[PDB]
Amino acid sequence: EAVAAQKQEQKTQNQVLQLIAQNWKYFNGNFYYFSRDKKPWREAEKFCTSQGAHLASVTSQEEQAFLVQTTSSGDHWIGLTDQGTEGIWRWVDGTPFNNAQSKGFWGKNQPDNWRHRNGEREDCVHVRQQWNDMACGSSYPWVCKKSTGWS
Amino acid sequence: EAVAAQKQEQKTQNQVLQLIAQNWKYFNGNFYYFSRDKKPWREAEKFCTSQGAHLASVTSQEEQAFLVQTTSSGDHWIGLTDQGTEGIWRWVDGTPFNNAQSKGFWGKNQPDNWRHRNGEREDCVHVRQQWNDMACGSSYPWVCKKSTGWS
Amino acid sequence: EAVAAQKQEQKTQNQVLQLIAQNWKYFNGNFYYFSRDKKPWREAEKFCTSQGAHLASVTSQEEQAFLVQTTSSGDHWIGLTDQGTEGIWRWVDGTPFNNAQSKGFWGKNQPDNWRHRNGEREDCVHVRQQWNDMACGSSYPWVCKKSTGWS
Amino acid sequence: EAVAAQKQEQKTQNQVLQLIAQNWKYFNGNFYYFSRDKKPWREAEKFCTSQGAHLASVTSQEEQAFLVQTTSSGDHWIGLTDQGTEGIWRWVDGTPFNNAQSKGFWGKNQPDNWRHRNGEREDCVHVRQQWNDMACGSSYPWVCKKSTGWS
Amino acid sequence: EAVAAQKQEQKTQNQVLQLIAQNWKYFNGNFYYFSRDKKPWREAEKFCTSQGAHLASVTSQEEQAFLVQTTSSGDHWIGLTDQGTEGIWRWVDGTPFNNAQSKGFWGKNQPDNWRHRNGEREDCVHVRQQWNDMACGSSYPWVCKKSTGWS
Amino acid sequence: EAVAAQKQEQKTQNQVLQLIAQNWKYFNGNFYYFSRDKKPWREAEKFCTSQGAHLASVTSQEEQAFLVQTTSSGDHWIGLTDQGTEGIWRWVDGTPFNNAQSKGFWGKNQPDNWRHRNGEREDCVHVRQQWNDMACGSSYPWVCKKSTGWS
Ligand SMILES: [Ca+2]
Ligand SMILES: [Ca+2]
Ligand SMILES: [Ca+2]
Ligand SMILES: [Ca+2]
Ligand SMILES: [Ca+2]
Ligand SMILES: [Ca+2]
Ligand SMILES: [Ca+2]
Ligand SMILES: [Ca+2]
Ligand SMILES: [Ca+2]
Ligand SMILES: [Ca+2]
Ligand SMILES: [Ca+2]
Ligand SMILES: [Ca+2]
Repeated sequence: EAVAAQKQEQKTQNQVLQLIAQNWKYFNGNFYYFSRDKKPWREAEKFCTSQGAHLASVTSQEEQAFLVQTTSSGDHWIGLTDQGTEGIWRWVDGTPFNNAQSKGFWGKNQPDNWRHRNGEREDCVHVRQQWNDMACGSSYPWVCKKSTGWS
Repeated sequence: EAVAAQKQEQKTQNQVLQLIAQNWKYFNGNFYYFSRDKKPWREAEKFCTSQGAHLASVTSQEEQAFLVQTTSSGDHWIGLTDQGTEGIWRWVDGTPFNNAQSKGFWGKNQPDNWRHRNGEREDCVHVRQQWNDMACGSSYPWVCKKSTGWS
Repeated sequence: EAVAAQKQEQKTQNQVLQLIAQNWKYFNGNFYYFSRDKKPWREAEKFCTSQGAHLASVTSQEEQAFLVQTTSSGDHWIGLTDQGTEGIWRWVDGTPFNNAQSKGFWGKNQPDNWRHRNGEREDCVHVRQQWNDMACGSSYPWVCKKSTGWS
Repeated sequence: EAVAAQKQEQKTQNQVLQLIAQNWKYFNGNFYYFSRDKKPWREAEKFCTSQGAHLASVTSQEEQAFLVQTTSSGDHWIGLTDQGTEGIWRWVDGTPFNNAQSKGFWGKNQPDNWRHRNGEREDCVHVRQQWNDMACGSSYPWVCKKSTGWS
Repeated sequence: EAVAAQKQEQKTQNQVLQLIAQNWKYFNGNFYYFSRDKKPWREAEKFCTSQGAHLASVTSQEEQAFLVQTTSSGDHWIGLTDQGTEGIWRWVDGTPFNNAQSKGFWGKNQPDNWRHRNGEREDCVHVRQQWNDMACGSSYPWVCKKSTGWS
Repeated sequence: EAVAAQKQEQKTQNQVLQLIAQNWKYFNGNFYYFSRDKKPWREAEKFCTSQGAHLASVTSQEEQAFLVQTTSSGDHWIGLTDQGTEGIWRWVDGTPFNNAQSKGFWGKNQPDNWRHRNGEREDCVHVRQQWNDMACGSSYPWVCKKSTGWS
């Protein structure tokens, strides 16, 4: 009859306070953080990791709407990249990426892997209203994603 | 021409040095860290998060072997739990499971969800040679897993 | 001018990361791998070959110290055997050997070529603190050795 | 332009490979080596010097935890000693000590400067779980510490 | 009595079948594989290692004849290279080489260390009728060598 | 009684003989070595390490006089460098320095971080009569410093 479940849930109940108290927004199972600073892609991921998150992914399409309409009028990094090999893309969190449906989320003609002035290709993806591969060294803001068993 | 890919690599290169320099061991795409201290399940996860990792998962069975022979004669936390709801288990990183082999790796009669004296059920999993659900407040060592596009 | 090299170096520099990332230890020019599993002598060699190595040899005596103190309290296969002809021993990597120097490394009364209960002689050598010829079918751990032009 | 920094970074990037390839472990700025052999205090220091290091020091307390939990259940020399004059201790690397701190790391009643059977006092410090001054001629293992501008 | 030598021989007897079944040719103690594809020097070596071999060496001169007349009208990598230091050559398998009988095996004016159009020197050796150092990035076929106690 | 302190002192007494026998000069607690050859900054440091020393530092100003008048009419490396980040200087031995101090020891307009012809900045310091940051690849002589509990 000694139910310490109150304490267990209390611990989770507290964890989400720290998140929303730091302006993490909840959406369909995950917590998302839209950054206020702008940093490179690698530097952006080091942040999401420090906060136990990764650069957001897209398991669905309505998820992209949440981002886009939250980042409409804004370029925000995400967790896609084809560094290791120029051909294959892959999410940094672990999600395998359904190349099939991943179409439409790219710009009308994208990815292009454009050659930038400072001798860089494009191996990192950001979002304004559809994805665009970009030079990773460029300092954009970003969005982290975090999973929870909380609803 | 002017290819900073040398600079791009060099950076990833460096990232892996920091890992193995802190005794992260590589195995089939991911890096694993076997802790030297012992802490509760959440405290163990707060650590793996701090290092941009999560408590190891099992996408395969040969993966579990790697753990076992590195954790043989040792109980190590992992990222499984049926906390949110007592029935459903789920990995903390995101990996879906449930046959999904998800079997044989448990003890001969496990999980049992035993009722501990002070004063909790069992909602966290560790490994000695096969999984066992355990009271989360208990301070065991753990194993983190980290993804890379490096091989 | 245009000096790749780096790309060269970069390439060699990467090769050693994969090794130590898989827990290969460096010693006086060579890389050594001390196994975590236990397998027969041939199965141990099939592994060392797959990883571009062979079961360690002894060009020197200080080398044996490195092994012994790394495998102290442990029986580890090595690349010696007199299978082809029961009299002559020979290293599997290619190194020619001199029983002259190879003496002292054997037990006080060794090799013995003992007859085991199963119809095997002893044609394979392992180490605890000094060599002992052993039945090859027996599943001991092992040590591989790998050469490099890296220091 | 023509920037050899790569080459400069490649040089350092190589230096750390040589270290971890020989089982130097990184911790909060420094590299630490936990020996596999056991030797006297001076002989232990002659080694750390040969490898451009000195017998580990303790600028902090979290450092001692790193040592202790890597040497837990193990006696390891360190770079403290009161030879020159029996009263004052001093680190061999150069680090100044004698804080109101530096206490608590000792046994319940330590240092004692015990008189050993082979006419030796105790002028050297080792660690099992807290410091103890010891006869320097005694052959313990040791830990070296090395500094770097690498993180 | 119970003589498992039949099984021991059968295993060796089987090992050579897999080799010649894959077109490994025997010569004076060793097995040699002449590749059907063409790959760089490093890519070529990863193959020979995977197959428990190394890029062929020359312990003798009649060995070179076997290679040359098996590859007459063909450029084949071999296990020589002066990568580590531009001056010293060394075999990748381990064989030390007198570097005094080595003369005669080189082209009439070789090695030259020619500067190629792409920013590479020549640090790898192939054979047409006598050795020539070559740019390692160049995609030639190759020959592996494997040792055995079989005759 | 049986006081092996004679043997203990004799060992230290021997260490200093080896030093001055190799022309190490004593000054206010430390031993200094002024090299007879000239080598790069890194090559110079590898030496001081081999001799259980590091490139000299300056805890005081009267110390600098000893160096300057011992190296007057001579450029000698020291253990300062602003590698890692172009801004911060730091001693290679470990000494934190009186950045508030450390002025006056530099040239009238120094450091300058001049851009050298072979694409190098200046990240290493030598001394003629006052400090000057210099290209590390340049081969100057040097001075090592060594600590002792001997006076
Ligand atoms: Ca790309
Ligand atoms: Ca683009
Ligand atoms: Ca449960
Ligand atoms: Ca249980
Ligand atoms: Ca035998
Ligand atoms: Ca035997
Ligand atoms: Ca004392
Ligand atoms: Ca004592
Ligand atoms: Ca060459
Ligand atoms: Ca040529
Ligand atoms: Ca500088
Ligand atoms: Ca200057």
